[PDB]
Amino acid sequence: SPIEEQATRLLKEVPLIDGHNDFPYMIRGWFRNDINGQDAHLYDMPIGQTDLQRLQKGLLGGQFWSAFVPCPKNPDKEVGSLEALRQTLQQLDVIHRLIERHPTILQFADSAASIWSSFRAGRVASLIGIEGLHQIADSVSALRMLHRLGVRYVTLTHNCHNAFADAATVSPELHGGLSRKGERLIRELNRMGMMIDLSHTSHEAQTQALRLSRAPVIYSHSSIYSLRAHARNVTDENLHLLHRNRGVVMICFLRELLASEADQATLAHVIDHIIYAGTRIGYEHVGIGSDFDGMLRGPDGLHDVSCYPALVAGLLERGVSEEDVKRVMGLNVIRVLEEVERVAAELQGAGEECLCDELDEVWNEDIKEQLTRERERVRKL
Amino acid sequence: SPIEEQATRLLKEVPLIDGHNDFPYMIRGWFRNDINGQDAHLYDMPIGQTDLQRLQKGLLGGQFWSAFVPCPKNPDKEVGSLEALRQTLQQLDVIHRLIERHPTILQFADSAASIWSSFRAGRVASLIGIEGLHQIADSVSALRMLHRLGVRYVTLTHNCHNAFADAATVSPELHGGLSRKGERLIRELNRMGMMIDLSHTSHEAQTQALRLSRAPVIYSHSSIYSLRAHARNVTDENLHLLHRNRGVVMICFLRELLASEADQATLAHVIDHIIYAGTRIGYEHVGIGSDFDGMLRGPDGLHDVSCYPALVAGLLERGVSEEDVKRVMGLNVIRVLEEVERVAAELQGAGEECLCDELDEVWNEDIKEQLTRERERVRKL
Ligand SMILES: [Cl-]
Ligand SMILES: [Cl-]
Ligand SMILES: [Cl-]
Ligand SMILES: [Cl-]
Ligand SMILES: [Cl-]
Ligand SMILES: [Cl-]
Ligand SMILES: [Mn+2]
Ligand SMILES: [Mn+2]
Ligand SMILES: [Mn+2]
Ligand SMILES: [Mn+2]
Repeated sequence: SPIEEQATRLLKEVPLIDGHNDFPYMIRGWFRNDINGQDAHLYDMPIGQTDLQRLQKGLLGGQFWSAFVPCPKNPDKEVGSLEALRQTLQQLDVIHRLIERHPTILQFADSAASIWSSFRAGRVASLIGIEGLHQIADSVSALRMLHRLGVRYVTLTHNCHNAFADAATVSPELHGGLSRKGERLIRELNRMGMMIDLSHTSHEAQTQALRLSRAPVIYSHSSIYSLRAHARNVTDENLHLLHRNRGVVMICFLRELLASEADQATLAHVIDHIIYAGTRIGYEHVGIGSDFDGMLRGPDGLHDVSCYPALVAGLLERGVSEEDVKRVMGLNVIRVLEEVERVAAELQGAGEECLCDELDEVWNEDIKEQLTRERERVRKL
Repeated sequence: SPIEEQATRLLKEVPLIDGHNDFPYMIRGWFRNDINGQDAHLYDMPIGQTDLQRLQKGLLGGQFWSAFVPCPKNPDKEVGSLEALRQTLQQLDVIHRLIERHPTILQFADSAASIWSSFRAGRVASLIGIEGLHQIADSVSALRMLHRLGVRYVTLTHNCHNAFADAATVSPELHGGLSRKGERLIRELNRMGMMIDLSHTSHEAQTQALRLSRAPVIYSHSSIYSLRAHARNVTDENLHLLHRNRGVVMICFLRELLASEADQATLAHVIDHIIYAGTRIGYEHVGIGSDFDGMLRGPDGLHDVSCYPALVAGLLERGVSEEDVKRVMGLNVIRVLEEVERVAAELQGAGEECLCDELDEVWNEDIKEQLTRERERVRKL
């Protein structure tokens, strides 16, 4: 078919970069992060919507792999919060090991340049995002270390309120958008060069974040509220504020977010959502954010990671231009990452102060006096 | 003076690389890791044996900065262990910020090549080590992420027994050397390319580690048992096993480890310890491991980081050759790091299996059956 031949050409010319895939959590569920001698299964998985053979088959150019861990359920909130931090390091560890053990397929990327170099070499650009600020255990120091471990976006919440922002699905509201700590964290996220992800956050938290952020943000996996009213989808108000922000809405394949009856959801519905956003806020502010492996079953025609060529072909069939399809595929999210890094370099170049954690005093006045007395003795020498 | 002129030449030709300095913990004590607008104090500190002016003055070529946090004291052992992990990320964070905010003085290094490039550029090669396996919260995943954050040695214990090994200063013995987990961790440390540090560990733990390790190890800050009997010093038995291991003993300036009466300890005593080791196991297996800022007061003549030229001059005065002084200064620890990286590349190249954490099951049989049923449905399409 001419249209399928065109879709294949686009997928080789420009990387399709998906905003969110939970394959690392499936590895934790199935293998418990022990992938030694499991290549036969990693290439052909007995569960889930992602494996390394189907990943090649769908011609995906890049992927933000999710380092998600669940919201803490422990009655002791200090334990649960700290447990989430350790689990985050476990998920970052298995992602890095997955990439390093399969270097012909996957190549780690943390920038626009590293995405392109991976794509030129014929590998899936493998980026990392965490899904919720519960994962950092109220530590901005930990967050900067997660950035150093390769995390390039942070979803502000998952399905739980945290100290920084409100989640969409939980009620009643705690902060009513962002907290004062949340507002201050937006500045730090912009300064360090971390992409803000507004998926899973409340409508009011999106509005506040979209006005406050000095860099473009993303929705890593959210769809359109006007087509399907859901707390997880993006309102027309926030779509416009995303345009002013210069951000990108990466459209989700979650059936609940595409149709009132989940079993009615299709590839056509995903294309409707992409075209709605592209028509109203321009095709330079729309992306693809599957949420593959964050669901049991996908829409008809988008059952797994092998189905991306049907999405590219489907967009071309509806009359979206090649250049606009290339934008939706990956150029837009590359631009956002590039601009986030530019803003960070600008703010770091200007010598902006970093956000520090509130630490306990480890020395009393007796120890501090001993140290100052000792220093003075050394000055006498 | 001719000898001081010779010492200055050696310090410009070859980097003096110190094995252990706790300046990052002094920053946590004094500033609580908030160094914004504190450059005047960071260059001229009101406390401690390290600041950026005195660091330049002593002509130090490189430094393993300690990311130490105390042994957990919480009655709830799960909380205390997880707290230590978060505190470790705080200390790694402040070390990276200290380096990044002072790029004319400090440059991050994690390899032999990066040490030399830093030294050619006229900067202190800034490496990182953690002091105790209590810092990883029983997580090998976390340990691999610490390696990715720039940690290049791990002291197996501090002043507390952990799940892997026995500390020197604590009695009674728990494991009687290394545990079974400890033995297995030695293989993983060798595989990932992490230097094993045997300072603070028991004599029996040293003996077992020195026989088991496939890469050379270090003592980041330990002195000689035969000259001064202390649990923290290295016995003649372990000195010989260090020779077979190809490791390096980096001699400590702790007054308690140099003399029976601490107030009698001197620069001359440090030189006696270096010459003892150099005479008996060769000058290619001896280094300098101050432990500056791990003590209130240092020996007479080694009061702070500005005093390294007196140590180099003192060694030359005693009849140690230029080439052997250059070895003790830094070439030896560079060799150990280089060999640790070579062994890791060899084992990783051969496809050796990594040590994985014991994780809980997150899915029950009902969820796993749903996933396999779903996968089969996709295979039918
Ligand atoms: Cl290009
Ligand atoms: Cl699921
Ligand atoms: Cl704290
Ligand atoms: Cl060289
Ligand atoms: Cl102290
Ligand atoms: Cl666990
Ligand atoms: Mn997810
Ligand atoms: Mn999600
Ligand atoms: Mn120390
Ligand atoms: Mn110590």
